[PDB]
Amino acid sequence: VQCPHFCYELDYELCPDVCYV
Repeated sequence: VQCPHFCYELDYELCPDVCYV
């Protein structure tokens, strides 16, 4: 995924939705 690691440590969607969905 084109999304950095910290997004998945702080699992809540502070990063854009593309990371998770």
